[PDB]
Amino acid sequence: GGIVENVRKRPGMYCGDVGEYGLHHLVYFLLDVAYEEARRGECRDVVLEVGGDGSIALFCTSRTVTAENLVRVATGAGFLGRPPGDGWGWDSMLVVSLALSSRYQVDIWADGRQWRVMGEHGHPQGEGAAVTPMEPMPVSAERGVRVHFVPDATIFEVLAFDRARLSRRCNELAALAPGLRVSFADLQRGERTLWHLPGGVAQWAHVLTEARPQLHPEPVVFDFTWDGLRVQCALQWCEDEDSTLLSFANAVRTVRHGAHVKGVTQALRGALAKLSGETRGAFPWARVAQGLTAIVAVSGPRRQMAFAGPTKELLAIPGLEEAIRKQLQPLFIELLREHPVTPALLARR
Repeated sequence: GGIVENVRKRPGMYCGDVGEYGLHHLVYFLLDVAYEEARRGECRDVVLEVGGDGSIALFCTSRTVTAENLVRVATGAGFLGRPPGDGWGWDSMLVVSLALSSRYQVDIWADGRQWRVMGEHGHPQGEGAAVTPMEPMPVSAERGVRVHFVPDATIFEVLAFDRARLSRRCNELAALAPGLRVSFADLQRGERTLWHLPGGVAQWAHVLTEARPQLHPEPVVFDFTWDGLRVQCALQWCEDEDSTLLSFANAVRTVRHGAHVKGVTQALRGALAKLSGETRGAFPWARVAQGLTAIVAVSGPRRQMAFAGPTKELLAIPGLEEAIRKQLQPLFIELLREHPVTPALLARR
């Protein structure tokens, strides 16, 4: 109606397609909402639940969420930056997941009380009603919000979720928002997995390499902020041929990397060049990266995330690459002096 009806009219323009990719995107949009709250230090717990009936529920704890916030965002408030503002799911793709459901239920707990908004065919039914008495919060906290929905069977071509890929996205979210508790509840299996990775992408890099021969017992790690932007990085060398480079901007992957990654690789190639008394060309990235599992994640206000084009596959934030290189190059130099891996890398020229 305005926004919900616009989304329902051309669903693939908003969720990518109406096959298996777009179906899974409805869930990823919810997880992205929880990420943005966690990124801002406003969410400590996230639970994703898949039922046998093809429904999906996400619960998040909070100290700030309100029912008025949810009712507004449910009809499109804040969607695509309009208007600029703040709130749970504000400037998110939440309204797409809701618009493209045949039914939904949203519960908001706050102040010892609970409010519930029902949805049908993408639209909230009125402004909701109290739940009295209050039903138990999935994870007890000052406040919380649950969004439960069923992808609309008249819209989507397939309705079955791949549990494995949803669990993997949850694992990534725990890594990208270190300290965030993220759970995946497979109700059918009577199974629930909890990830809590206080070591972040460093802890994740260890995981990704645990069955490989690691050349050092702890990943090389950095975590710093530049101009409001947090940069987190982990590097782990093993003695094999394969190379892995995963990069993210606000916890969405940048499959063609960009300024965040180039800052790091330029800093490392440059640290090696200096240590060996050689030139950067002596250390091409293809050589340096042999046996490397590296992860580079930048995060910050959504408006500050700028890409080279509409695919959003390549990050391009002016000044970021040089800011990272300047921060990391001297740290890599000192760090690598007495690091187990350096002679081997130095011998790669």
